[PDB]
Parts: sequence; structure tokens; C-alpha cells
Amino acid sequence: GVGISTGTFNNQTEFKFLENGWVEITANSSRLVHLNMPESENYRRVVVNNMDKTAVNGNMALDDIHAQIVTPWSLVDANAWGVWFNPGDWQLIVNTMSELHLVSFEQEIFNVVLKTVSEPPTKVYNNDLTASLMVALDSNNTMPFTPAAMRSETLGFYPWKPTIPTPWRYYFQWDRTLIPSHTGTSGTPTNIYHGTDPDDVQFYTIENSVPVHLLRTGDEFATGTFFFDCKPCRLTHTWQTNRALGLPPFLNSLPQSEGATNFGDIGVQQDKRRGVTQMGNTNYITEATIMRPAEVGYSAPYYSFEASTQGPFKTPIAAGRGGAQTDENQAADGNPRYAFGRQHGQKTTTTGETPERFTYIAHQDTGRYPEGDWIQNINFNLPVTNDNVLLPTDPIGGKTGINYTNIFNTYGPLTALNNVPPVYPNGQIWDKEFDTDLKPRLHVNAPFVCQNNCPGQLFVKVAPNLTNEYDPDASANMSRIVTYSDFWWKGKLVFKAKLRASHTWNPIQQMSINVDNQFNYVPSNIGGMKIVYEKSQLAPRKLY
Amino acid sequence: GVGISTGTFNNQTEFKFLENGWVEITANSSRLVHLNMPESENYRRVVVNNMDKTAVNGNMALDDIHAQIVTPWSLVDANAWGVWFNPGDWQLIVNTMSELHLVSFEQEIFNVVLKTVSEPPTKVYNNDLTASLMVALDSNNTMPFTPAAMRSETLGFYPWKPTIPTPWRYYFQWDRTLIPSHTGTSGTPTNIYHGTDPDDVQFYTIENSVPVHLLRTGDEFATGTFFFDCKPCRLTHTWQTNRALGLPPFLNSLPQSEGATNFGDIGVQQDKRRGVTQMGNTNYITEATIMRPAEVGYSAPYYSFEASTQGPFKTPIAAGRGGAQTDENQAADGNPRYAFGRQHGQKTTTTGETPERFTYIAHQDTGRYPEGDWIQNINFNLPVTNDNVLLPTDPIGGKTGINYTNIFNTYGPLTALNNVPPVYPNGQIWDKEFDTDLKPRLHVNAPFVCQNNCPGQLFVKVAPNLTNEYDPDASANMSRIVTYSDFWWKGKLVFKAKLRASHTWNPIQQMSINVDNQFNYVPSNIGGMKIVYEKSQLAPRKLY
Amino acid sequence: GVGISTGTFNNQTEFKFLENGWVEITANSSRLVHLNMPESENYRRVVVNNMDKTAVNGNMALDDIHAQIVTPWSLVDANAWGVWFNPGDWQLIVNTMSELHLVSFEQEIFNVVLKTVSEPPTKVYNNDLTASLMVALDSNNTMPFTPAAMRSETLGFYPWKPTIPTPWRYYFQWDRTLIPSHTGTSGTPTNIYHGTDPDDVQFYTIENSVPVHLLRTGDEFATGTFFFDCKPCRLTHTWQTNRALGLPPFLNSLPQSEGATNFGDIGVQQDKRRGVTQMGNTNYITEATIMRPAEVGYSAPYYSFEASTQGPFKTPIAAGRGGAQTDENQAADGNPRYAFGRQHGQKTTTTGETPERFTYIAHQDTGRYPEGDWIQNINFNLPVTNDNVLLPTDPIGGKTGINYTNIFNTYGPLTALNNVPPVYPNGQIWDKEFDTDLKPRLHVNAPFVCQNNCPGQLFVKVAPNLTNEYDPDASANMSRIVTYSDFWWKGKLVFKAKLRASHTWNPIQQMSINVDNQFNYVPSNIGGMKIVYEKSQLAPRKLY
Ligand SMILES: [Ca+2]
Ligand SMILES: [Ca+2]
Ligand SMILES: [Ca+2]
Ligand SMILES: [Ca+2]
Ligand SMILES: [Ca+2]
Ligand SMILES: [Ca+2]
Repeated sequence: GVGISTGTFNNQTEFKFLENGWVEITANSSRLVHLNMPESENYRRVVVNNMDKTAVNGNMALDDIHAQIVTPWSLVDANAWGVWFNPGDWQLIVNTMSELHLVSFEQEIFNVVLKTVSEPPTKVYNNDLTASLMVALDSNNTMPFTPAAMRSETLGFYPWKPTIPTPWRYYFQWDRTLIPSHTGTSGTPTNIYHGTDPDDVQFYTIENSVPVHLLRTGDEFATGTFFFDCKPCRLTHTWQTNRALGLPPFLNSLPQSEGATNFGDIGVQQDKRRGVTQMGNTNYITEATIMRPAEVGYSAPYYSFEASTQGPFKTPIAAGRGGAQTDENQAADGNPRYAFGRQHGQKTTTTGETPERFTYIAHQDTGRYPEGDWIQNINFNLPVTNDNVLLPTDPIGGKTGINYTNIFNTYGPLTALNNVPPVYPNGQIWDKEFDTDLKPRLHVNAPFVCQNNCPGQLFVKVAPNLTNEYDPDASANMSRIVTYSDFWWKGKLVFKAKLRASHTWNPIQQMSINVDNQFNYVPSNIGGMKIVYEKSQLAPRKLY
Repeated sequence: GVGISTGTFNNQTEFKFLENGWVEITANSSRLVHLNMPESENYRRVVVNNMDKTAVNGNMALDDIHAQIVTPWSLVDANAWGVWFNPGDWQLIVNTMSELHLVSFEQEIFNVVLKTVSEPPTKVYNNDLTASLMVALDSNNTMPFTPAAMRSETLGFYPWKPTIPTPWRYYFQWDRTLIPSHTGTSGTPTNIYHGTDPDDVQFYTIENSVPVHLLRTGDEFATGTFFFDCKPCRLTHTWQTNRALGLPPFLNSLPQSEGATNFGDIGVQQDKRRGVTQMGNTNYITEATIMRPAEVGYSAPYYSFEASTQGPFKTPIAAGRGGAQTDENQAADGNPRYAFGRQHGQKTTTTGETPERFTYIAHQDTGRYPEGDWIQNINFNLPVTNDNVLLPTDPIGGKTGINYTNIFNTYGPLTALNNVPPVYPNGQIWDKEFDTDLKPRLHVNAPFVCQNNCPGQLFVKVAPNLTNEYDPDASANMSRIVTYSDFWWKGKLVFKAKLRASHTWNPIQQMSINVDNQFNYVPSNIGGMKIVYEKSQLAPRKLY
Repeated sequence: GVGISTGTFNNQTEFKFLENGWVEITANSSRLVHLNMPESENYRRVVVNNMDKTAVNGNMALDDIHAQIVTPWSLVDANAWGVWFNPGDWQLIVNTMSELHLVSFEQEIFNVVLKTVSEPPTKVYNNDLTASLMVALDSNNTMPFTPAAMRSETLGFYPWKPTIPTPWRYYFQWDRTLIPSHTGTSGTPTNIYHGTDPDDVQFYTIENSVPVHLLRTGDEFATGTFFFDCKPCRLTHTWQTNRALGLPPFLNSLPQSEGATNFGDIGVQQDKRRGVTQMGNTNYITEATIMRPAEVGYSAPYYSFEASTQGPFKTPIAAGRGGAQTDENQAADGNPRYAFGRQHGQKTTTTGETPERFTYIAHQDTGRYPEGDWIQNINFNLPVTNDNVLLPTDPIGGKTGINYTNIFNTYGPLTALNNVPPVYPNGQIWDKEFDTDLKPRLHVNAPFVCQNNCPGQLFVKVAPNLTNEYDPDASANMSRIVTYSDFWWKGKLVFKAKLRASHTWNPIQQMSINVDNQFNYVPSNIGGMKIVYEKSQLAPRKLY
């Protein structure tokens, strides 16, 4: 009914402690989504082209060619930590728990309203009570999956501020070639957009693949409750790298007085020691030689682009880096860098139109430091001669800036690593699994990955508001009455975490407020706000 | 439904006499609350600063520094005697009863309506039937408690006049220093606002702490019925001060003829009398010496400011004063002074913008008269020499205007006193108890204090009315359609009083109308009105 | 049996999460108590006397006279946080919970062993399997209560290090006088130890008041399980001082641009404002004038010694202080200062024999800053003249260093304050209540206070090991065989805490390890260790 409300705004989280310390966190989100009528009621296929840019020689990475079907539908996407937990709850979940399990997820659209604008320099807005807002929910997932969180196009992270959905659009198959080159490269590299291969053509439309519901003021649509099925994320980090795995060499000479220079001592000739190693040659048994069960971490090619059918692309790393030898200044390939607008973090009161960025660097020691790597000649005669050793300092291919470690992959049967950690408050939450016959061991964008099917996509769109003049048989773009619309949105994501227990004697790391961050969690005398990213795996944990 | 009313205006009290004379007074209140859209849809943190003023030297008391979170929500507060009883009922409850007990309290919001304004010099108002009024009810009390009655910001005291709620805002932790000084004080006293201590930072938002309900014309929200749990107020006053406690000395010579100068007479040398005293020294047993069981009242420091973390503040007194030696002209520390606007008392037809004030002076003799105090030397040799006596006339610290009684506290185990009386029609009714481990024996602002939890707070706010243009990703303050709203409010406060009985031969005090006040309870030929404060503990009562 | 163990060393804590988040923390403690034979098998009455010291004039505070009954029994006391939680668990209990409730407490003595020493320069130790260790347990509390934790004489805070019980001794009634004096004081002040008043003489002996159990190797004694009955401690702190209580003045001019100097503004003449105050005089309504319900905190006399029967003693304060204006440098009367040895904190590897000290300064803003206090003349005419104001700068009694605030007590009916917080790891846990007819509202040494009866005291003592020569009828101190003894001790203290929930948007304070404290929770290359004190009420909480 017009004068009747059809739902309830609620943005309240709820920790429900149960038996055996397994809390049941119920995060509720409500927002006031705002929505205008499409630029055109049509589906368009468009090609983005920037030859000129990549045509520079030694500029291949700045490639941007591609094609896309530009649907007239907007997409309401709430997949991002910043939509379900304020900083206050994120500090709770991160300090006290150890593992999170995604459980359900339900959402509805209530209190819909549609209005229409009129001139002159004085616009006038009046309800159009018979108009309709279209909602459609691709539940089976006939529609291609497009996680908005990857281009900061999710929902507002502040409950007390309106928000908006993103215009949906998806990738359309296209061939394209482009040969790599540096600056000194002579001539012109084949840089061409070939076109399309019919065998891979796929044009989707909501109309034909999903049942669209029309809603009027008095209406309201609510999805069902979906239950995720997939592995538990953890909120602990490991630090033991292959070098701190096992039983330490038994010292024979323990130091006799406190002193930053009083080191105990193994006390046994490197080649007279007992133990095991994989070096059939020597009899040396050092910390870098002894034999650790397997290998934490792996070495992968850095800033290497591979390329197929549609063009060059970076070769994703799952380890990253980190360390007393990074400090974000040394931030290398691996550590993800988030760039975002005012809706999700950047100081609202901030003008100018430059994104806000931060490079997340996890607490886990499982990435590598290439500098220290090296390779010796099987014979193993040390001190190693220059001819028998290949360092990260020696050039490869003849390039001064390229070393062996730059094309090195050490990923093998004995590799062990962890899944990407949650990145509050800009990270994705769940991601759909690849429909390939052999799937990845992890997605580098999401902590959780629905095994079976992921929740479906929810699309909305303001129904066409025809005037009194209209003739389809004409080429002229139809003309509609200006009509925008506002409606409320409310989801409910429910994870089930497990409490933590202290095993150490020493206290551990804990997220906390200090005289230094103190002002990142309060608004400005203007009403300015901002959400500063938090790390999510504070406490350590034995790996072996 | 739009064309349907959803409630009933009722401002009618009801005394329901039961068995054993224990009436059940049911005061009902209805008002037509009026409400505009927030200045900004944001929460702001602001600091009030008036260095300049307190920077005068000998001006510390006029300090006004502090910080506050300025929420975009209004608060409907009906906590004040002037909202539930007209003068007519207040005369009833005060003349015939003896003790009041707070019992329940329920309230609802019915008949909501939202409108929108349009130009030119001719404004035009039209219903926006799809718009929504937001109501939220912090029942658990997650929200900080802010009794409006302390700044005359409660609801209208006249049922036949519209009214409005107050913009909510609460105190935000902040340090600050300021050294006391008088005029002759040389140099500059450390007068600085230090800032904030993170460890005490608390930013609350309704959105995240309470479920907000959206209402449309056809909607209506009603809270539940809460049952207060706390001590009974009384409507009698005591007069016996330590000097009229017990068995009077037995007179030996009763006067023989009427005469303002015919005093009877004890007839026994002050040092040959029998009885008890606490003066191990002397053998004198006068009315000022004999031993009364305990001590009615206590002496406290007057116009003394103490100071902690956030600045100087007056040290509240719970006794006040009063007497044939006050007459409000002598009104000292203790007696509260109320200052208020047209909504609650000041003559409506009165122009100019100066508040209306009155200093309430209770009927109970339990305060003190410092003038008459004094201290003698243990030896007790009278007439007391100047060296053995310290009077309220002798200067302390060397200040001509400061005497010993000015820093004197006589509050001790034997102290007895009463709880603050009801102050019609500007006084608060109930107050929430301090969440401290050791609580006060009384609040000096409320007669009743909920032991457990006090009724929750009700906040309302006009939902954002977005136009057709809006982009969150921009720093510019959003722009909304002008929208105000009106709705009805109705509460029901139910106390349960007990009737009184005459024990004396002489009649007692009674509130009544006379040729002198006669025109404070009728309107003016203009429609002018006003509510004059009434005392509430008319009849006397034996203390011991 | 000799070759049979009679118990189990266990120093393991256990958090048992139940329904509604109310964990059940079970702290277990085991230690290897070590014990020698008494210096003499007799009870002695001794008098400590240091006239000479206090006889200095202006040295009264350094008084140490008293008498004591020196029993031949040792006392095993485990009353101290440092005995039940390592830092690791203390960080858990403090960061995640909100209130603790003491629940039970049981303890036993198992695996007893007695040995005996023999010469020459070569001592030889041999089991004396028939010898006996005496254990006695004053359960009814016939014995005077002596909490060892007040002189750092509790049990070892490290499970992997042996420990020892304290020689028991208790206060014996004695009169004594001593007149206060400063340096310039002429002549000699009456400084005398008067002796004893028979009417207060009380000589207690374990033998006559408790059943002593003899134990041999194969024996083992276990007490019962006692259930404490007393109030819950809290792990939150308040910050609102009278100045941040209530509804903040409604600002009329909110600032228009971010700026450390952009303060909003009340915008209404200090004497034209509405509201309530207790100043019958003026019409000013400032933040230091308006009327707050009651008064958080109280002002008490500082570094004031009172004196009765047995001599001068400091007048304990329950508020302390703290603030941006203390920093421990300003640490004044109130904040307790702990001094301790290697057994409980001081760096074990540290030589020299100076105690380790730290002044605990709580997070709660409920103490005062005397500097800012002041008093005005009732008339209230500001700017305040020097004659009408008495500041903390003006001398009292004629002493340059004494001001009015130095003898000021503002404790009155309206006072509100909290109970002392837990002081890890040197603080006492429970304390016995005074057997007075009117008891204190709090003990300043313990967070918990058994209402009924406190657990009883456990005393141990090595039974007399007579030689072949012995004649009681002789004055010569008997002669025994040298005999020491070792035994194990194990208690189990069980509190029941309640989990916490986030209400704020901003994260809160949390105990945590950082590059700065990092080495206070790990041992030294020598085996050095130490326990650094932790604060226990991290998170804030609305007071009103
Ligand atoms: Ca093909
Ligand atoms: Ca690390
Ligand atoms: Ca602090
Ligand atoms: Ca009177
Ligand atoms: Ca006596
Ligand atoms: Ca503080």
C-alpha cells in the first residue's frame, strides 16, 4: 500500500555465544540505495581501444583494449567486508577469534519509491505512484559473474549515507595481438585488435534469462536465505619459514652472561656433525643445509606478463612478500594494492579527484626475499667461485636489470602455503569458483570460495516511462519521462566463528586504538569520515 | 492507510480510588510534535571553546569548553511534571496525598504526515505520500542518557499548542586545564584545552545500535509498557531540626497570663541540671548542648568548584537552605534555580528573548544558616574569648570574604536528610542511576531514580529525500528536497499514590487560588498563557 | 607410601565457554614450596623501636614502633594475581571480558619430603623417612588475618622456580604517643612508647586454636573447596566526570570547515540561557554552573596523617588521581605504589638489593586535580576579587606550602565512585571484611571482599626433631637435628567472567605486545625473567 512501510532498516551486528565457544556473528546491513533511469534502454556492444598509448614501445603494460556488452541494468553488489562490519566489530572478530566460517546470506528490497523531474530552472519532483522499479535475481547464475568489489563498486560503508548500484556490463570475446618491446625497440611492434571469434560469442540479456519482478511503492521483494558451502578462513598467521622448522641444533656452549653479543654455541665442526641433508656431495650440515620436511612458500616470476588470445596480463602471485626488509617501500609483486573512492574509505570531505590507496602487507612469513637467493654448481666447493655461482646480481639474457630470480619458479610437490587473508574494509568476501575441470588451489581475491554455486546476482532497473508520443517503427531513440527512484536494501550475512585460547606465556598482537590512529575512528567537525584498513590475522600459530 | 487515522489524541488524567485509599492516578498526554529535516545527514564532532571569556582572570566559573557528537537525530523527551499534570491536577495530588510511586509508562507515535516545500515568494506545500519518518527506540540504553528537562528542552506543557523534539547530541571525552585566579591575579593562568584521551573515546550512532522503523502516513509505532522499579516520593515535609528533637526540658515555672512576653521557665541552674551531653568538659546542659540522637542535615562547602580531567565544576549540595532568614533574597547554594522559555511556562505573549526564572525553595528545614555557626576551644571556658573561638566573621587563608564555614563539611555517619521534592512544572521526574560501583544516596535533579534500567530513549528523524541528482563519490554535501513532517505523540504515565489523614488539631497548608495568583490560571484576552511553579510538599510530618 | 607419589603438579588455566557468553576460567597453580625449621620452637612477643629516627623533628612519618607475636609457624599464602595467571592469560581476561566473579578455591599439599644436614665442610643430606611436616588450617578464622600480598610475601609467580612460605607473626596491642613537628620545631616532642593496655591483650597460638595434622612422605593433605560470596569486579573504566554528564548545551553555530581552531558555538549570552543550576544568586549557566545529577568522585585531605591509640598513620584515599596532568611524575596521594623482590617480578638476574617499584595509575577519571579547585564568596560577583576568592595558591594556617585544598573533604551523600581495579601481577585478590558494625564501602587493597567468611589460613611447620639429649626442666634452648623440608602445593582458583560486546564505532584499547615491551615476556640468554605490571580496565563504559 502507498501509505504503508514494507520493511525495517536495521544495521546491527549480533554475536551469539554458544556451547564450546563458537560464537554466531550475525551482521545485518541496511542502506538507502538511490537509482536513476538508464542512459538508453538498449544493450550495446562496445570496444575500448587505446592503441596510441601502448603504441609507445616499452609501454605494453598500459594496455586497455577489450569489448563489453553494456546492459541497461544496474547491479546491487554487497560483497565486501566494509559493508557488514564497522571498525568496532572488526576489532572484536580479529582479536578474540581464530577461524571464521561463512554460513548464510539473505536480502530484500523494501520501501520502494519512484519520482519524476520537471522544469524550468526550478525543477519540481512529484511522486509517480503507478510507476514501477524492476528487480531481477539471477539465482542459477545464468548471468556471468561480476564481483564489484574488484573496482571499488560495492555498497556504501556508512549506514547513515545513501548509496548507489553499479551499471552492469560484462566481457565479450575478442582476439587481439601486441608484441612486447622496450624503448630502444626499433620499428613498430604488431599491435592490433583482431576482432571476434564466433565460436566464443555469448550475448546475454536479463530479459531472456531471469524472471523480472515489477514493484510499486507498496511492494517489496526479498530473496531467500542461501547457505554457503566452503572452507573456513583463519585469523592467525604463521611465521616459521623452512629455517625454523624442526629440532634446533643442540648447542654445546650456552652463553654465561647477559649481552647483545653473547651468543651460545653449537660447538661442533660443520663437517663432523650428525643429522640429515639432501646434498649427496658435502658433509656440511648447517642451518641452510640440514633437511626440513617440506617447503613453506614458493618462488615465482616477478612482473612477468604472459599472454593469450586476448592480450598480455600479469602473472598473479599467491605469496606476496613482507618483512623487516620491505616496509611497503620494498613492497614487491604479491602484496595487493587497494585504490578507492569516498564511498568506501577515502576521507569524504576530501576534494580533488584522486583515489585513495594502500598496499596491504600480511603478517605471514611465507613470501620470499629474492636478493638473498643464489645457485651453486653441484660439486659444491666453497668458498664458491664466480663461475660456479649464479647470483641475483648477475644479468640474464644480457639485460642489466634482469637476473635469474626474475624468471624463477620453485613451485613443486613439496610446496605449502596459506590462503589469502581478509582485507578490511575493502576486500571481497566470497568468490565463485572457476568452471574449469582442474581448479586453482586458491583465489587471490577472496578468503572464501563457494564450492557448489555462489549466491545469485541481484539486478535492478527503473522501468521505461513512455510519454504520449512513441513509435517503435522509428530509428529515433525513444523518449521517456525523467524518472529516478530510491529504495531500501537490507542483507544479513551470518558467519560462525570459534573463540581463541592462549598457549604462550607472552601476550600477543592485538588491534587497538592509540594516540596515533585515534582520529581515524571519529568524525570531523564537518562530518568528515573515513575507514582505515585493518590487518586481520594478528596472532601467531605453530605451523609445524 | 492514507485516508485512515491511526490513533487517538487524549490528554486526560484519571484518579482511580481503590481499597484502603491508594488512588491510581493515570496521567495521559498527547501532543502534535512538529519536525524538520536535519541540517546535514551527518554525525559531527564539535568543540566548544571560549578561552577569551575565562581568560579574564577571576572568571573561571564562566568556563564553557567541551566537545560533542552532534547526531542528525531529534529526541522526543517527555520527562517533566509539566507534561503530565495541568495545575488543576497538581493541586489535587499535592493537597490530598502523601506519597507517590512511579508505576509504568507507555508511548506511541500515530497519524504521521510528511510534506514538502516549493517556491517562489509563494511557497507551496504538498503531501509526499511515499516519504518516510524514521523512529528508533534505544530500549536497552546503548545510547548515552540525555535528560532534556535539564535545559528546558522537554515537551510542550500545553496540549492545545504544537511542539517540537530536541536535536540530540552527546558529550565526547576531552582533557582540559584551567587554573583558578582572581582579578588581582598577575600573569596568565594555564588555560588550555588539551585534546582527547583515546582510552576514553566513544562514538555512538543510532544506525549501528538500534533498529530504526520507517513509517508512512498509514503507519504508527507504539512502544511497550515499561514498569519503573524505585522508591516512593513523599509529599510531606519535616521541620524538626536537631533543636526540636526529643523530650523538651521540663519547665518549672509556667507563665501566669497571656502575653507576648510571658515565657515559661525551666527554673534550674544550667550546671545543676540532669540529662545527657557529649561535652566531657562542662556540666552545662542547654538546648544547644544536650544530646540529640543524630543529626538532621549536614554542612557542605559553598560555591566551591572542584576539578578533574575535563575542567572546573560546582560541587552540588543536597540540602539547600530556606527560612525566615532567606526569602529567596538570601537564597544560597543548594536551592535550584529554573530558567525557561515559552514552551514551558514563560508568558507566551511575552516578547524579547530573556528566559523566565524562579528559585525553588522547599518547605523542609534541613538546610543550614552558616552565619550562626561557630567553633570553640575544647576547654570550653565561656564567655568565649576571641582566641578560643573561630566565627563565620573571621577570615580564612587571609581572604576578607572567606570564612571557615566556607570550606566546612559536617557530613558524617550520623547524617539524616530527605530526597529532593517534585518541582512542578519544570522538574525532571525519573533519572537514570550512575553506573558506578558505589552510587549516590540521591540525585539532586530527580525525585525518582530507576534502580534497574530506565525507560529507553525515543529518537525520530525525517528520512533523506534525495533528488534526481546524487553521487556519493563526491565531496559536496548531498542535496535533498525540503521536507518537514508532523506526527502525533501520546504517552501514559501511571503513578499510584496513597491518601492522607489528619493527625493534628490545627488545619494544615494547602495549595489554593487567591485574589493574588488568580490570574496565573486563566488565559489572557490575547490567548496568552503561563504556568507558575508550585511547591509540592505542603503538609508537615513528625521526623522523630 | 614412601615410594609412591601422592598428587599431581598442574599449572594450567582453562576457559570453559558456556551459554550466553559467560566463560568459566579455571586457574590452576602448583609450586614446589621449600621449608626450613623455625629459628626457635617458641612464641615470642617483640617490640620494634626506632625513637632515634622519628626523634629527628619533622620526621614523624618515618615512625616504625609496634609489637608483634612472632609465631614459629610459616604461612603459605597464595593471594595475588601473579600466582594464578601468567601474562598470556591476563591479556585474554582483560581484552575480551567485562566482569569477573570470584567463585571457589581449593588447595592441597602433596608429595611431602623431609631431609637432614650433616658435616664437615662437606654437608651430607639424607632422608629422615620417619620425620613429620606439620600442617594446620585455621578454617573458622580464629587466627588473625594477615594477607601476605601487602608486603610482597606471597608465592612465586613462576611455576618453574621453587618457592617459600612466610614466617607468620601478628600485631600485639600497644599504646604509644608522638607529637608532630617540623624541622624548625624547638625542644623535644613527646615521643614515647607507653606500653600495653591489658583490656586489649590477645595472645593466639595455633596449637590451641587449630587441629594440626602431621604428614610423612606418604601422606598428603588437601583442603576442601570454598565458595566465595561477594560482588563482581569489572574490567571497564569510566571517564565522564561531572563535566560530561547529561545533555550538552545545544550549539547554535556549528563550524563550517575543518580546522583545529574551528570550534562550534553555543551562541547565547551566559545570562540569558535556559536550564538549571544550584546558584540561587546568578543567572549564569555555564558548563561549570549548570546542574549535574550527582557528583562523580570526592575531594580528600592529602598527605594528612591522623592518629589514635597506637600512633600516626596516613589517611587512605580511594580515588587516587591520574591524567594528562600526572604522567606518574605528578603521581599524588591515591595512586598505590608497589615495591617488590625477585620472586614476584624484579628481574631475577638482577643483583644488588634494591626493590623493584611501580606506581599503578588507573584508566578511570574519578580522581581530582587540586590545582584547579577554588572557592568564591556566596555573592558571586565576577571577575572574582582576591578578597572573595580562596585559591589553591593562598596559604592556610600561615604555612607557605599548605593551601585550603590540603585539608578539604567533599565526600557527601551525592558521592559516586568505583571499586579499586585489579593490579596484575602484584595485587591482592580477595580481602576479609572488617568486623565492625559499620563497614567500609570498599577496601583499597582488594577488588573482592568476602561478605561472610574468607577462606581460612594454611600454616605449615617442620615438627621438632629432638636429639638423644633433652631435658625440658632446663632453661637452655633445646637442641634439634637440622632438618629442612620440601613439599608440593597446588591450588585452584575459579572465577566466572562474562564476555564483552562492541557498542562503539571506534575500536577500543587493548593490551598488546609491541616492539617496545616485546622483551618483557621472554627469558634472557641467562634464564633471566621478569613480570611487568599490566593495567586491567582497558575499555571505556558509559557512566550515565
Ligand atoms: Ca574459432
Ligand atoms: Ca613477521
Ligand atoms: Ca590514557
Ligand atoms: Ca519552615
Ligand atoms: Ca583500658
Ligand atoms: Ca582518561
